Amino acid sequence: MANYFNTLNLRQQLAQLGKCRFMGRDEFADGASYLQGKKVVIVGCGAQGLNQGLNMRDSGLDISYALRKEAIAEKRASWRKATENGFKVGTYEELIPQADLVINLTPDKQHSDVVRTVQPLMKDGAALGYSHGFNIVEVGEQIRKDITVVMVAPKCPGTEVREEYKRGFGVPTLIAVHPENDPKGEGMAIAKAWAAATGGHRAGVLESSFVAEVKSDLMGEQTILCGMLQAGSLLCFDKLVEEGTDPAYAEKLIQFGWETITEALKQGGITLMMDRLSNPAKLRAYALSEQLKEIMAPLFQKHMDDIISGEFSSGMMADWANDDKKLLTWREETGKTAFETAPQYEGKIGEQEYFDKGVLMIAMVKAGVELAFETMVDSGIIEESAYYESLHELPLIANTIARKRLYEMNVVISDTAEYGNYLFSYACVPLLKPFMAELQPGDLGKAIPEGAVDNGQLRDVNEAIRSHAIEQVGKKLRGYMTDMKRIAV
Amino acid sequence: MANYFNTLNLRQQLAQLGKCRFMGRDEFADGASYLQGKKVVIVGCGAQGLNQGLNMRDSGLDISYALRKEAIAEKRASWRKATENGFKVGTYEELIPQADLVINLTPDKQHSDVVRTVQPLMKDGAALGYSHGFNIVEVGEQIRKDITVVMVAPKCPGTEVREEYKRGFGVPTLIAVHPENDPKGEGMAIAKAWAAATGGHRAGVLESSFVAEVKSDLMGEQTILCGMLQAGSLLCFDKLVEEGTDPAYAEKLIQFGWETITEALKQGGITLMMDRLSNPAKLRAYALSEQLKEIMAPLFQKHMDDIISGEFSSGMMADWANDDKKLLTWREETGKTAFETAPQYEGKIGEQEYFDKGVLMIAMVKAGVELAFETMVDSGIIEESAYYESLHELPLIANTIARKRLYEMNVVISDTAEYGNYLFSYACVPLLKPFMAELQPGDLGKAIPEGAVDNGQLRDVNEAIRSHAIEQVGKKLRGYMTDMKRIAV
Amino acid sequence: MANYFNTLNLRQQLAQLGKCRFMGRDEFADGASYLQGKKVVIVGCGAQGLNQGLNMRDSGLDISYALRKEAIAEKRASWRKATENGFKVGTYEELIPQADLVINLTPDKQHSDVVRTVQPLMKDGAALGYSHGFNIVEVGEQIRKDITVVMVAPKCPGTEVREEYKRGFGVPTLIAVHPENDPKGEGMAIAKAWAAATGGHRAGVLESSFVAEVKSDLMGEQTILCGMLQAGSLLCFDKLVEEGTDPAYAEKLIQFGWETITEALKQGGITLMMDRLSNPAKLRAYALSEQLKEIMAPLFQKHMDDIISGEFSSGMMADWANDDKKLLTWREETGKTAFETAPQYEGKIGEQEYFDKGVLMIAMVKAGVELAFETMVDSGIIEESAYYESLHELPLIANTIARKRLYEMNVVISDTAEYGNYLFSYACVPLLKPFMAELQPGDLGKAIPEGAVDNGQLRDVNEAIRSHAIEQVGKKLRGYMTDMKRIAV
Amino acid sequence: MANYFNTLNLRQQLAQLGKCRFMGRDEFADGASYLQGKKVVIVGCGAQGLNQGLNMRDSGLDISYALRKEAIAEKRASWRKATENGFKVGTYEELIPQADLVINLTPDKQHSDVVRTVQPLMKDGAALGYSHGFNIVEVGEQIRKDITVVMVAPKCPGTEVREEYKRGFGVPTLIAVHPENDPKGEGMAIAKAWAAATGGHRAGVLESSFVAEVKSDLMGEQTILCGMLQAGSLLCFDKLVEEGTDPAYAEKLIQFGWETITEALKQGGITLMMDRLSNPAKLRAYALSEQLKEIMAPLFQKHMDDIISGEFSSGMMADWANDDKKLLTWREETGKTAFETAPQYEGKIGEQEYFDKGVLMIAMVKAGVELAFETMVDSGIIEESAYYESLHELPLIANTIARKRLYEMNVVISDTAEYGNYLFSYACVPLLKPFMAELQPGDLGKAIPEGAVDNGQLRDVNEAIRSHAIEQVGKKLRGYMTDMKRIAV
Ligand SMILES: NC(=O)C1=CN([C@@H]2O[C@H](COP(=O)(O)OP(=O)(O)OC[C@H]3O[C@@H](n4cnc5c(N)ncnc54)[C@H](OP(=O)(O)O)[C@@H]3O)[C@@H](O)[C@H]2O)C=CC1
Ligand SMILES: [Mg+2]
Ligand SMILES: [Mg+2]
Ligand SMILES: [Mg+2]
Ligand SMILES: [Mg+2]
Ligand SMILES: [Mg+2]
Ligand SMILES: [Mg+2]
Ligand SMILES: [Mg+2]
Ligand SMILES: [Mg+2]
Repeated sequence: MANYFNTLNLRQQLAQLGKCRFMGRDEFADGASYLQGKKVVIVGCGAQGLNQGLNMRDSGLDISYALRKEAIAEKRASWRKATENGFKVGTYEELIPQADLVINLTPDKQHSDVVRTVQPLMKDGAALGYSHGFNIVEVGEQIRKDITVVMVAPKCPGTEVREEYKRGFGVPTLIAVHPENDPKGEGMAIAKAWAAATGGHRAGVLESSFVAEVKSDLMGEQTILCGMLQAGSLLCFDKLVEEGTDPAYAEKLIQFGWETITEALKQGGITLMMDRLSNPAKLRAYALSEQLKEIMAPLFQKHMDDIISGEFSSGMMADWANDDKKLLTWREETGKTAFETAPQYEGKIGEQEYFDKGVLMIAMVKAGVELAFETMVDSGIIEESAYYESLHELPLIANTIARKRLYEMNVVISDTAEYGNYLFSYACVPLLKPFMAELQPGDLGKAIPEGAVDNGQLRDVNEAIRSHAIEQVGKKLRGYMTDMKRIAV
Repeated sequence: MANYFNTLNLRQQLAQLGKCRFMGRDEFADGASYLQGKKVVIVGCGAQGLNQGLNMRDSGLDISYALRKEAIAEKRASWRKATENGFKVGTYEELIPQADLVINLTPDKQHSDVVRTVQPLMKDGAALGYSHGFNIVEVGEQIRKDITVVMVAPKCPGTEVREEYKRGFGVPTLIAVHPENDPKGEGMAIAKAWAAATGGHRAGVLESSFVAEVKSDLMGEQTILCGMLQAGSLLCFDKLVEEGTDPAYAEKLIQFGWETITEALKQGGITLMMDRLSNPAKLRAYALSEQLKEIMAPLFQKHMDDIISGEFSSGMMADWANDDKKLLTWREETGKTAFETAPQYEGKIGEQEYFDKGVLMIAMVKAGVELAFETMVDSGIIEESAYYESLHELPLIANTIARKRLYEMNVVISDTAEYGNYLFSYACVPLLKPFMAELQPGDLGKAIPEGAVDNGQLRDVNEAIRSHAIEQVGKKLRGYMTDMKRIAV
Repeated sequence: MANYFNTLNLRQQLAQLGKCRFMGRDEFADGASYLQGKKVVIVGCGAQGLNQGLNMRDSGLDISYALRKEAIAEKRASWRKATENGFKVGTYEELIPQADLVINLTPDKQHSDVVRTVQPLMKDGAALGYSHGFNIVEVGEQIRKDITVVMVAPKCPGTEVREEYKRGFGVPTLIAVHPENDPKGEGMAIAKAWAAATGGHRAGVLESSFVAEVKSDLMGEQTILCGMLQAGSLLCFDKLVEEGTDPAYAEKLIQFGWETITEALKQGGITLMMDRLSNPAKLRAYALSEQLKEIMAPLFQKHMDDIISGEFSSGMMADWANDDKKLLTWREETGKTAFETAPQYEGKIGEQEYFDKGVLMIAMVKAGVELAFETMVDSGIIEESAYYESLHELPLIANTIARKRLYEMNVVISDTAEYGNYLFSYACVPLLKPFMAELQPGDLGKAIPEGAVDNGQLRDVNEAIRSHAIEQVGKKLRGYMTDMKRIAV
Repeated sequence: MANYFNTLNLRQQLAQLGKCRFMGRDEFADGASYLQGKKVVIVGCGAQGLNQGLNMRDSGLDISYALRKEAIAEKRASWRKATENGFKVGTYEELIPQADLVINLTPDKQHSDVVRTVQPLMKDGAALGYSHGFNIVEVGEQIRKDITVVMVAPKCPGTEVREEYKRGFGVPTLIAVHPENDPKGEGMAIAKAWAAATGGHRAGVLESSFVAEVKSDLMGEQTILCGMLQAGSLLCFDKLVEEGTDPAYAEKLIQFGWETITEALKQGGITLMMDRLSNPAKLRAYALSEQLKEIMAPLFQKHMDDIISGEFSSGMMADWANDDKKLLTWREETGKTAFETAPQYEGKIGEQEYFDKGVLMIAMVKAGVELAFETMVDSGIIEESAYYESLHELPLIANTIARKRLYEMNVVISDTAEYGNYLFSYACVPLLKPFMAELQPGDLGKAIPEGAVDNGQLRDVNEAIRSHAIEQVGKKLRGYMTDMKRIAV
């Protein structure tokens, strides 16, 4: 079971790495029709499985859920959810053999066990679907030649997928067809119909590839999404305490800061997030970010490089086979950090206060997101892909920390993201120690007084921020999506 | 002699009004060589005359000054300056008859008397140069058919055209050829060489026309440049005083405020000027500006329309023929004004304070500048011309007020600009009275406190500011010009 | 009843002349809804009236036809067509008083008589609709203040309007709202709904103005569409005969040539039409076109100028009031020309033969269409407008000539177009006499031998053709429309 | 010494492969001044060496030639040429030790022996220049760390770089700095001054890299430039003969056909080359080209992949070490070929006849050029590089065949290009056998008659031709270069 990406030569790798194309609304004229009157069987009934299923049934598709025998006998939540929503439910043996499309909506770490049990039961020329590409790409799962393999990957959790669909809208979605498995050349038609049936074509669909989705997803989560938020949380909390800030106040500042500042990010990219600062604070935030980018570039590059080479996934899967020893160890250490155990301040912290007292947090967001984006683009990944696996997802991850700290983040995300996070975090914390030691008053925990700044410098900083390539694609893609949302009224 | 613009039909008017083309560097490969070995004679040795002459001689041209006999006999400053700097000086009869190029650098109000005295002395196929097109366009001066008529109009005062040249640089420059007077088709060759001899091709040269230059200049100066600064100065000082501001402090606020805020405008357009405010102050300046634009639009449109139709210049020239009765009456009334007679505070007003306490002033600049620009573009004038006759020139006019108040502005500018100012200002002041009566705290004379603002609103305001056509063309032009500067130095 | 365009000042004229905006498909989300449950009454039941009505009824609107009392009593075709299609039919008195939208679909020359009879019967706040703007713009018809005046103008004859609608598609359409008559500000909503109900939003809708539609329509028909085709037909037929070509063969060459060559024009603009020639023939066609453009420019300019000034329509309406004396005289002379009376060749003329024997015809098409376009754009009209009133309409007019010669063209088109045609034709024929006298072998009636040409010249000619502004907007607009058609499948 | 490209990971490879930036004129403001007062020593006085040296001395640089002692003693042409032209000439020991810049202008196959002999003589911090990057990239030559390593690669033969310079012009030029050897960060300064001293900045200079230059050069030469011309020459001559064409006439058709059709390619890209055909012939060349591309794509991709992986150059260098056994065997077999031994017709073949009777040849140029370009761009090479190593260079290679057939091409080009050619050609010939067997009349050796073609099809073919990425970038680059020429002359 060799890593699939590694069986490809440079030209072949680039061809897939660079696959990303925001699709025309027109391209989905046939809607879900191609799948009408065919048997669609979802494996598992979890977050994505139930919610994609609800949407697809509403779109006219025949959906049923294949569960393990013991899931049915034990009345697992999956079986209860499926049956209470009036779906047909059965065993692999009763449902897989007739299925035209088998949709694998189980946790990624489990995909080998699932695919290997399900394939032999699938009829000739049936299609196998994934919502994430790790199994095909990193594991190198071999799919029987006559089977068509496709991906439809919503960029939101299942509940949002269902909710947006109900209100006549939907969620941005990525699609792909695995070229080793498109024997009848119907991959795209199946994927487009599946995507349309979940409502994706209402919000924007990107034609991509298993390889691009996987490589960019891993880079984003390891560096900016989880790695940086964890490293940043520990560094900043420790620094605040070390400089005399009340621990409970420091813990709340950090717990809710990322969420507050990334909400400006969600609304208008790095540009708006920086704009919420006073002018002198913006200039300082910009400079801190530049120093951060310079210090962290080799680390971000190492991560992209290991992701590309297969060294990342190979190393992690060795931990999987050794009972997640390293994961569990790092998770335990994480749960013992001062920030994770700190008491939480009780009084109010005003919205602007998170910005003004979090100059360094803003700079860490900017530096990490730009570095992740640049390093991906430098590795053959297209801007749009890099954007969706970095800046786009940041606010949601910030939300989890707000809910229940690093603990909540690390249980909400996949084992792959968690492991990825620790690998980065435990390198990045030591790395930034000298840097943290030289912070200046105003950098963290105290507002930098608004006031006069040099006209030229202000102009140059504003221009440097908004002209960053991630701000340009961001402004464009958010523009598309806003337009789509408006149309759906 | 009839207004020249009015002898043209719509198509012909449009062809002229819309002439404006930023010229390529390579169009000046010949430099000043077309004028080498030729006799260039400048009439009147004043601000433009001496300084353009200095540059042209340094560029290898043969430059002499033709003065009136009494100017020589009385040793006027013009005669002093020319002979001091080692130029040949003579009477019209001595120098004009052999002139290949006669450059008229006397005040615009005097052009008819100058042109009608110099024409009969000019040899066959000579050329007549202007640096402003009022005499040709509005007066309708008729120029002997064998004479070629061209314009080279630096966009900066004489002292600056000299010092930039000495620095190996130059000043943005407009050129034009009057199509009724180009019998050899050599107008453009003459104009380009004259412009290059002054150093304009080192900065940027625009191919324009007598008509576009005049109509846009008149509109910029009477609305945004002088009218709005005069109307705004009076309105704001009176309102500061009315609401309890110490008069001497109010007068300093207004006297130096325009210069301080437009320094930002100079460096980075309306964008940078607004960026200097706190976020809540910015949102409020933007709103005030929109209200202002709505209220002033009919007045601005009236001024453009009267400029287009010739009603403005005919009305003004009737005043010329009536011993400037209206001009002088308006000038006197301006001198008895509260702002013009107020004591001046000698104490300190910090740079940021002019922005923070001048929210309404900033809104007036934005509104006036945008409105003038829009109204011009709606009248067949190209963006670049509209930009150069409004936003570009505003910082210099603000500097005059900083020096010696409205008195200084009205004596520094031409009688045409001054009359235009009053005509506008005396209508705009009463027009805005209800508006001033409804100002809220923070609008003028007191800072609006920095703080939180809605994310979306801030994003949208920032986008609306920088996406304005005057901001887009301004960012482009300042770009070209900044690039050229780096080459030259 | 003063010409409306002439009551406007330059800025006001340009604002309307330049109104042209291909609209977003999204802008028509409400479809015909705004008119649902309102009373729509069409006046007349002719070509546009019946076919727009059929479409609008199918779209859910309440359509009825108001006829003159005697049209009903005499059982005119209008009454028969309306009733056989099951429409409600009545007198002005019975239908107008309750109408929410009265749609004037009578011949333009008749509009004063119609509007003046219908207005007094229209309730307060009702809307009056036109499909052509001549009445409002040139005649200056005054519409009661409370009435909303809008235009919806399909760019195809009624039958095509109905036919394209039936097959789920439609026809490119122009809309406008007369600013003197939009008291409730509902003009655009009414016009958009009317346009959508006829199917226009399926093919492309342009937001324009009465003034732009009228001025560009008149220029197109007078010069390239009818004027040039008539002048060209007479010049070429006479030249062929004069040089020995069999008259019957010459008459067929000319009768069917325009149609054949403009079919390439319809498919791919001037670019494709020229591409159908051999290389040497293309180079010659290009050169002839350049000479033509130079000879004809003053004439095309005169026509645009008279159209703009109101001199065209004023002069024509003086003929109207003098019983169309000049029209009838020119029409009679036209019917006596050699081409109009020539016998028609019986044998076959191959498709390529029309191209190869019609080098001069191709050059006349190119020169006339480019000149009409350039002259319109020079007069404040937007490219898209100029395109739709010139190149776009050429093939249809070529078709009429093919059917039944100049006679057919001049009876198919409005009296306004016919008069316009003669005014141009009778100037253009004499004008081109010297030019026709110097034609070379191959220019007309004989193929120019295919073969070698200079590489550079060929490149330059190809580039000069396809880079013409009319070829750029053409390629773009045909691209939009093709896309729209594809979507409608 | 290991292949340098292979020591890099994907990200690092991509950074190099994708380096290509057309440089601004202003980047060369300093001209050659960075090298003034320095000692420049060229090793080997051959085609590039003498001619670059002539330009550099004229540009004010201090140029001397370092020859082997035996070259001086034996009075080789190199020694003759240098002393004839008045240059200092010495041994390595005399000139190298004080050299600031040692420019290696010996044949690429000899670079290892040259570099390893010259390095030990070079003083500390000296610079080593190449004009092709094979030694650094593929051989992996290791250069003393204190030595700066740069490349200046004119895109034209030496005689042309000399004569363009004399004309005040120059030749498009690639520059690069090897990142493993830039200890003072002065590489770019050295490279830019050397390029300017040769006159490259007068035409156009691209900032590229050793890696991009090598990989693209190798790919262009073995597929389109030499391989395709050799495979095409043999295939076409044999098919002409097989089908009854007189052999001597067939050999002239092929010998001079490539040069004649690529003259059009030189002047205006594939666009102009296709335009020279009749419409029906054009449609057929286009179709043949598409079929060819489909058939050859795996072969082209194989060549790129082997070039990327190092398999090509390692395979070739094993042949170098085996006394060029494969090269010589392929060379000999090429000489016994029917085309190479055919008699030559002395009679006339008209220019247009090479196009008309060479439809297949034109299709082969189109297909090969596009395929090579596409395959390179798919491999991380930028369009501009891909353009300059294929289409740009094709006319010159065609000229060699016109002179003395495949014999002349294979002796004029390097051993690397020749070996690359054979490796490709001997696979492509048998590959295309079934294709040649199914040719239709008109495909080769006889004109396809001009005539009518479907309008839409012609439009679409013309669009597909000119919209190809190689045509778009080609039109842009030839534009820049044409503009620069006009300035210089
Ligand atoms: N034709 C075209 O290609 C296009 C035309 N248009 C516009 O559409 C409008 C209608 O044109 P079209 O359909 O050709 O018109 P028609 O010639 O087909 O109109 C026929 C109808 O108009 C009625 N009519 C004529 N004169 C009067 C009058 N004096 N009073 C009352 N009714 C009268 C006739 O009444 P009755 O039945 O009693 O005889 C008849 O019912 C025009 O403004 C035209 O410019 C717009 C786009 C394309
Ligand atoms: Mg992700
Ligand atoms: Mg993920
Ligand atoms: Mg001015
Ligand atoms: Mg002025
Ligand atoms: Mg028309
Ligand atoms: Mg018409
Ligand atoms: Mg090459
Ligand atoms: Mg080479």
